[PDB]
Amino acid sequence: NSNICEVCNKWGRLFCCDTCPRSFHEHCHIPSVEANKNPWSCIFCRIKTIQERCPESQSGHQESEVLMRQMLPEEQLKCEFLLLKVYCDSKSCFFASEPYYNREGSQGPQKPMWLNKVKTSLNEQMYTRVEGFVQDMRLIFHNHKEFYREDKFTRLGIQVQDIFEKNFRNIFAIQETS
Ligand SMILES: [Zn+2]
Ligand SMILES: [Zn+2]
Ligand SMILES: [Zn+2]
Repeated sequence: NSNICEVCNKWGRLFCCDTCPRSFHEHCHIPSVEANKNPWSCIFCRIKTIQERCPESQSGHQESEVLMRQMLPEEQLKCEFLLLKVYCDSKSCFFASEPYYNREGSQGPQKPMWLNKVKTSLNEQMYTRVEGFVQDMRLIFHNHKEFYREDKFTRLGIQVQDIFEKNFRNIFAIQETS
């Protein structure tokens, strides 16, 4: 197994996957690494299993159909994995915890949103459709772009949104387009 967390790239108290060489901090894995379970399989491995069981699941889909899906166990897992892929980028730090807004010439968003809030909402089964999760994720970056206006720091929202969107297309097998 790797000697660093797959998500934050630090050593520490690491749990090792039994079916692949990845390792995790307890609360870096999503869901949080399970108490017992021998053997244990990481989220990467669980996602690969879904694909292998249903190879047609990789055929292209329309985004509108994906968003309307109910959050049954496989869609729950896919959203947890997508969230974890965002935390894998170091730039997620800017979006992880609760923000506050006090900048001359800007007003804070009407509906603040952050990654740890989406993480809690997934854990608490607060989303009934994929659309709820995706809307809160896109709201993070939209709030950031609107608040930071012409400051170059706006770019951090474009960067981490691009990681979200590429992973969304991959994980939910969105039909490739020009
Ligand atoms: Zn970690
Ligand atoms: Zn694994
Ligand atoms: Zn099948």
